Formats: sequence, structure tokens, C-alpha cells
Amino acid sequence: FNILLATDSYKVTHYKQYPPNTSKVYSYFECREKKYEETVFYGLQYILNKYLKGKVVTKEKIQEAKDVYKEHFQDDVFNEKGWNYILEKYDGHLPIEIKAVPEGFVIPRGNVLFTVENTDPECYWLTNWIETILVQSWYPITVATNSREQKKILAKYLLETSGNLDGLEYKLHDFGYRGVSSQETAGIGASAHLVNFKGTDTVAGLALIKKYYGTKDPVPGYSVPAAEHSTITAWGKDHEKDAFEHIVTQFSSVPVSVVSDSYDIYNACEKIWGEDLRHLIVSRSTQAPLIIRPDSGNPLDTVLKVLEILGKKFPVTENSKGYKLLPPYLRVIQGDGVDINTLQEIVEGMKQKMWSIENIAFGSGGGLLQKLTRDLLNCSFKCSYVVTNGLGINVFKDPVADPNKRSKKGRLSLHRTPAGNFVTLEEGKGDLEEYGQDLLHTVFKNGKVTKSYSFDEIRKNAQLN
Amino acid sequence: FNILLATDSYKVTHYKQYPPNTSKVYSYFECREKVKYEETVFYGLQYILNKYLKGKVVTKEKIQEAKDVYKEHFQDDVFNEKGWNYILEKYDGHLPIEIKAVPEGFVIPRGNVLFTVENTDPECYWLTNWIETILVQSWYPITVATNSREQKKILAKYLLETSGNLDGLEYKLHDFGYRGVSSQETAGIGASAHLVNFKGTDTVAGLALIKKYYGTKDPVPGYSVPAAEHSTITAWGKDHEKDAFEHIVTQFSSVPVSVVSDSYDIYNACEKIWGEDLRHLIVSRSTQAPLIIRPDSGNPLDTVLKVLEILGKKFPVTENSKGYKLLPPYLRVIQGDGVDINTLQEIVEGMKQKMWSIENIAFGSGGGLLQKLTRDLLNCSFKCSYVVTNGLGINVFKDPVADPNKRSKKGRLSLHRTPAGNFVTLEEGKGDLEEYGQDLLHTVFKNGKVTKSYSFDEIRKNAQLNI
Ligand SMILES: C[C@@H]1CC(=O)N(C2CCOCC2)N=C1c1ccc(NC(=O)N2Cc3ccncc3C2)cc1
Ligand SMILES: C[C@@H]1CC(=O)N(C2CCOCC2)N=C1c1ccc(NC(=O)N2Cc3ccncc3C2)cc1
Repeated sequence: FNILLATDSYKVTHYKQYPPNTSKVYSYFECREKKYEETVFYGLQYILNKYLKGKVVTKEKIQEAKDVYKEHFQDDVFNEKGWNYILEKYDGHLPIEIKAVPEGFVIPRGNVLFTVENTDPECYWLTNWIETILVQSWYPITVATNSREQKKILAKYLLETSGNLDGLEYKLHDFGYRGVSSQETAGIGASAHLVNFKGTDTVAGLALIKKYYGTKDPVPGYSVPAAEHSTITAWGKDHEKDAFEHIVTQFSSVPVSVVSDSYDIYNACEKIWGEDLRHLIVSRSTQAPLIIRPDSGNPLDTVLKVLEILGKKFPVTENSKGYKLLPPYLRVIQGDGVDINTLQEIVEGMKQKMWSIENIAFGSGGGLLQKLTRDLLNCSFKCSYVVTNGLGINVFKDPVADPNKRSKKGRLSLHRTPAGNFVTLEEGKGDLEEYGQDLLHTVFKNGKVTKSYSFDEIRKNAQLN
Repeated sequence: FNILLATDSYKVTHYKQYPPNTSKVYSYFECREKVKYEETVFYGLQYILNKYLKGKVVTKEKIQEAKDVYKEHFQDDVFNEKGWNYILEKYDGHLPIEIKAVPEGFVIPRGNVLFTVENTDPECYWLTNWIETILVQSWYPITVATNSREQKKILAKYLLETSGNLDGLEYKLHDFGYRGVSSQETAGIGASAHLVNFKGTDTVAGLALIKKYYGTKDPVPGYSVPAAEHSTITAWGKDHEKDAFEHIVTQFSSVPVSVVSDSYDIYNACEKIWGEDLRHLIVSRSTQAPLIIRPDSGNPLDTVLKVLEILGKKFPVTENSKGYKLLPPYLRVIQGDGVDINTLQEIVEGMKQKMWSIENIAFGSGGGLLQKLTRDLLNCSFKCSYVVTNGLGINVFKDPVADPNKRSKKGRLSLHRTPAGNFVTLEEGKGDLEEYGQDLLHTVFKNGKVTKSYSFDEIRKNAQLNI
């Protein structure tokens, strides 16, 4: 990895475009305000450690970048001297100071989340060089936020239909490993989901958390044995029952998920699970349920019909809230077509049919880790303050046709209001001590990580009310 | 990187689930059949084969790590240590797998086999689908390359209709997506996939990926020019926008320069700053070094049309041989906000209805080009179609009652040209009848070795448009 090659091309040319005698460029990140009213701040620590800290500039990395940019631009516009300055003066450590809200913090839209500034006047150009790498923090923020919004929906309907939150942290399982754009993305996104839940198939998330954050537990997320279409269909179309019997017998004393829609989900539920193999299901322990997995058709209609079938083949109870509950050896997971909208539709449709949310879990792949963009929370990095000829000026954009893109002015700070909410003060007004101390902390300075959070602290910060 | 930790957790348990006495699992990848996206660019497998699958990928230390992690993750011992140990001792940790694939850059209709995977040692029946997770990530380069090519087709059609040729087509869609993707690795992969179709990119990560895994005869596969951002304009102060514009076009007076012009008022900047105060610095520029005015907010169509209306009243407009208006060659526009395949179509159609040549415009696309895409868009999918159990081959498949679109193919597969020059996927080993020409799938990986490679230049040639 070469930080000289990890920016937008046009930023290679920005050192020639700032006003003459600019000593300071100060920039900030927010989730701009215009429904996702509050964001989980997560993922900066990964970027600081993997890409920004320590000796990130070498002679060899400068020469590589020079040679690439000469061909890319068909011109010699690369700031070799500026990068050489960093190498010679700071042994290739970035003269940058980053301040940030603590990881796992849940902050309303339109607040400063981190600030960046150069600590050496020669390095005014470096603040926005690193915009591109720091702005990728959009992805872990957005995955963590959207996963937390789904947790709130599951909390609401579980509480209403059961009277408690038992099992909440296992109700949304990450299926997204194959559905993301890269190995690196898999680890980052899986880690962000694990801020809110404990259930994952995206193995890449475990090593990221252990290396960059840390937990008291041996692992931050868990799984159970489960079938796929290849392990049922390999038995032959006339042997689906044989495949089911073998799998639940092999995994007789742990939970096991069995995809049941290879040929006919309703037949598999009513006749195979509900008659032919029923004797192998009703004998299982509460710690080792069969989890029936549909994987096709309209997600709500399919869940409701699977539950109607099982309720007629298995002994159903009525819990203390008046909702129907399968026996504890039998559960359903809907792992197809699940995103925040269909999850809401399913739990609402289950509640209207008097089915406890105790009965159901969700798996989500592309919905959870891939079908998300930087536009969803308007994640954005902007210059708000410069010093030119020794005078500080408040800088901002304010496009005539889009007031939502107006950016904040001057030196920023994050404060508690007298009612306990968050406010971002602009124009250096934090320095009036009318709202108490800045809630941002220095997390990076001059090539060193100066403040960090365990994954356990982050989960506690990200908790639901 | 540890291939034993690079699968879906549940695949760790599949070796206990297949039928006993299974010697072979054969699986295939397609972009299942139902902007229709009728044809896909096959691109990106060679990256995965070289970075993750080839050579000694199993060691004692990787087996023990995986065992230790899975013990805690499952709260249970279920990991196939014996099976992984077998690969280490028998093959020096090289995967006993054969992958056959259509050549990279090939443009194939939906619902065709694009690659197959099978074990070459009967002990390793479980390994075929272990690597499903890593191989199915090929959805991303296929989908970026396909969606970028579908945008090239729209640009080609409107450029040809409004100008009578395709000059500059390979620079009309610029990759702005480095900050808008989910990781560094994704930036390189996605940027490389766009460069199959175009030559302009700011996503620098794409260049090193292509040089290391594919290679070009050119020194670099993609190019850029100087451009402003809001920080380099707004740093001058709100009353000095004109001073920022003047300094930037003067610094970059002999190359193309893109200047974001919407910091405060895009329409004032076009009419009064570029169109009056700094007009003398624009009309003096060479055809090889235009000013490129960049709006970046508002309704993308409305803003492009109004910018062109303003510039056409301040600068000498010609009418080309097709009857479309054309700015002078020292002045162009780039719309780089809110661009995806739908808004690109809307803008060029709106420009054509207002009699503006597509020669006047270029597009930048970030999240639309590299991020706002899922594995669902082309139904990219890997499925088992053939097993051997007690020495007898059986054709296998799924066919869910409530969704016929998820039916999978049966048996040993091959891809052929039809007598009319289309493509057909033969099932149930019927390729062996040789009623069609040669199978188009070639062995690209066997027993830990990459057996066939494509240059980036071959890939671009295979992915060309018809015209
Ligand atoms: C959601 C239920 C409920 C539940 O409480 N658990 C916990 C998980 C922690 O250990 C004790 C049981 N696991 C569950 C569960 C876990 C994994 C699976 N896996 C699953 O169906 N698949 C893995 C996977 C990955 C990618 N595509 C499809 C699938 C199918 C299914 C149910
Ligand atoms: C599309 C026009 C037309 C065109 O023919 N070119 C080619 C490119 C190859 O070299 C000669 C000129 N470049 C163009 C161009 C290149 C880069 C830019 N860059 C740009 O506006 N920005 C880079 C970038 C990245 C991330 N977010 C925003 C921006 C803004 C704009 C126009």
C-alpha cells in the first residue's frame, strides 16, 4: 500500500490551486442533514491504524508515485518536493491532527464527527489529500447505522409480541460475504454489523475486530451449522427427506439451519418435517432447535404460510402477550430478500397474524452489507477554515440550487446542550465556554494513534435506549 | 490472508452434509436470466485466481489458526482439519480444483455458464463449494464492467446521432468513485472494471491492479487531468471566487482543466465570471486544453440544460453537420453529480431534444458507477449441477415451486456458438455429442496453478461495442 497512490487523481494537482501563503487547511466530516436521524460513528480507528499511522512515506513510494503520475497525467504535476519534505523532516510520519467523536457514539445528523488539519505550514496540501481514504469511513458508519435501525424494529416487535428482548442480538444474521464487492469490504462491513448483533457467517469480520479493536471474549460473533442448496440437492430430487434426516442426525445436539425450498418449501414443511421426520424434531433440545429456512417467493407470504403449516403439525402455545409460539425445538429463519424495509413488513405481518417474533430470525446479505451508498446518510468531507498570510478565514460552500449541500463555517466543536442533546458550534464559538468542553478527542497526531476504543466500549456506546 | 477463514461459516460444516461416497462436486456460475442488462462482460476471475487461490494456500499454521477460531465461533469442534491436512501433505497445500471459464472480456447473454469448478481428487469433494464465497465476489467486476459498458452504449448511440461519429467516446464517462466505495480493495477492482470500457479515471487504485494482474502495452491503462474541488475554490473566500478561477486556469493553461463552478451560484459563475470577467482567459485556450466547467448540484438535467443555455449566449456556438449546437472547442461541460445509468440516459435525451450535441458534455460517476450495484442486478449465482456418488454421476439442481427464475441447470455444462452466432449452454453432458463447435470454457486454474491468462488489452478488445 502506498498513500501517495491512494487519493483521487485531481488531488495530486490541488497544491497548485490553494491561495498563495496558505499555512493551514482545516476540514471536517459530517452525515449532512436533509429515515436515519442518528448515525453510529464507527470505523475510523481501522483506517488510522491500517493506512495512516507510522512511516507511510519512503524514497521508493515517492519514486513509484512520480513514475505513475507522469504517465497518468501525461505531465509532471506530482508534488515530489512536498512528499520529500515529510520523509526528511518527520521520517515519513504525516504531520496531521485528527479529532473525533468516540467510536460507537450515536449522534444526530448534521454534527461534526471528525476534523483534520495539518500541523506543519508546509503541509497545508496534506489535509485534503487524505479526504478520499477518510471518506471511506462512510461504509462502516452506514452499515453500523442501518444494522442498528433494524435492531430497533426487531426490539419494538419482540417486546410487543413476547414481553422481553431475549435473543435480540441473534435475530439478524450476516449472510453477506459473497454479496459484497471485495474481501476487505467483507471484513469492514461484517465488523460494523457486529456493533449491534452477535450472529455472522462473514468470517472476515472476526480477525479485523481482534486486530484493530479487541474484545474480552475470544470471538465477537458466532454461528451454527446450516445447509445450502448443494448439500440437499446433491442427494437427488427423490432423496430430499434422506438429506434432511442425515443433516439433523449429524447435528443432533446443536442448532441446525436447513434450507427447505430446493423443490417445494410447503411440501417440505408439511410432509417431510411435519410428518416423515417429525419424530427427529420433537426429540431435540431447546439448545438445539431445527431452524427451517425458506429462501424463495414473496418473503412475507412465504413466512406466514410456513408458520401456518408448522402450527398445524407441531404443538403451538400462546405466550403471556396472547401471541402464538412454536415449540422451542423449532424456529424459522427468512434469509432471502431481507433489507430494512422487508424486515419491517415481515414482523408487522407476523404481528397482525398473532405470531410472536420469538418464532423468527432474519438473515441478510446484500441488503445488510452491499445495498448502501455514501448518499444514504450524506457522508461528506469539507474544508471549513484556512489560514492565508497569517489570517484565519471561515470557508464554506452554499450552492444556490441545493441548500442541503451548504457546509459549516470555521473551526468546529461538538457540545452537549443544556437539555443533553448534541450541538456543533461553528466559527470557533466553542472557545467561548458557553457550552462546556469539546466532545471531540485527538485520535491521531503526527503519525501516532493517540486515543483508541475496544470493540466492547463501542458496543456499549451503540446500545439501544 | 487465510483461505480456511475466507468462506461463509456454514460451509465449514458442509463436509458432514453431502451424501456418503461422493467423489465429485461440480458447480457453475451464471448471471441468471429473468435497462434489461441482456448481456454481461465476464471480467475479474483472473484477479481472484492469482491473489487468493494459486500456489501454497494451506500451511500447518493456517490450519491451527482456523481450528482455534472455529472452535470459539461455533462453540463446537466441527472443522474438517483432516481434509485440509490432506491437501497440505498430498499437494503441498495447492488446491486440487479445476476451473474452466469463458475468456475475460467476452460479452455473453444472460443465463449462460461463465465458469465451472470441480475437485480433481475424490477426497476433496467438499472443496468445490468451500470456494463459492470467494469466487462469487466476481459478481462485482462483472457487474461494474457490464453497467459501464451499458453506459458506453447509450453514449455511443447519442454521440453518433448528434455528431455523426464516436470521437472521444472512451473519455465520456470518468470514474469519480474512489471515496464512494466501501474499501481500498473494492476501489481497485471496480476502477479496473470501468477501464475495460473507458480510459478516464481518478480512482488511482485501478492502475496498479491492472499492471500487476492483467498488464497493458500502454504505460498506464487510464488517464486524468487537473481539476478543482470545493476546497481549492472556497479557500480563497466567498468574495474571491473569480480570483480562484483565474489562478487555477492560469496554472493549468496548456492542459485540459476541470473547474467546479457551483460553490455559491453556478449560473452567476457561468454567465458573469466565465462568461464576462474571465472570458479573455477561456477564448485564448487551445483545442487540446479546454476549460471544462463542472456543475455539481441541482437537478442534473435542468442544471446541464441551463448551463448550456448560458454558455451558448456568452460564447460562439456553431451548428454541426447533423444540425446540433456545439460550443467552441476550448469550452466543455462535465456533469459529475447524481450520475447513474438512468440519469445519464435522461441527460443525453434531454440534450438531444434541446438540439445540443453530446460532443459538448462528459460525465463523472462515483457511487453510481462503483457502489450502487448488487449481486442481484444480474442474478450472479453459483450452484452445484453434477455429483458422482458410488461412482455414478447424477444431474442435480434446485427448482423452487414459488420462483421458476431460481431453477438451476442440470449436469455437466458447456458453452457453444449457435449456427446463427449466438450462445447456448448445453446441459447433462450433451456438449460431448459435439453437435456444436468447441466448448468456449477453457481451463484457467488446475491443481494450484493459473493455466491461462489474458492481458488487459485482449480483455478490452473482447468487450468492444459492435459499431
Ligand atoms: C438465527 C438463528 C437463531 C439463533 O439464535 N442463532 C444462534 C447463533 C449463535 O449460536 C446459538 C444460536 N442462530 C441462528 C441461525 C444462525 C445461522 C444460520 N445460518 C444460515 O441459515 N445460513 C448461513 C448462510 C450464509 C450465507 N447464505 C446462506 C446461509 C444460510 C441460521 C440460523
Ligand atoms: C471528461 C473530460 C473530457 C476529456 O476528454 N478528458 C480527457 C481525459 C484524458 O486526458 C485528456 C482529456 N477528461 C475530462 C475530464 C477529466 C477529469 C475531470 N475531473 C473532474 O472533474 N474531477 C475529478 C474528481 C474526482 C472525484 N470527485 C470529483 C472530481 C472532479 C473532469 C473532466
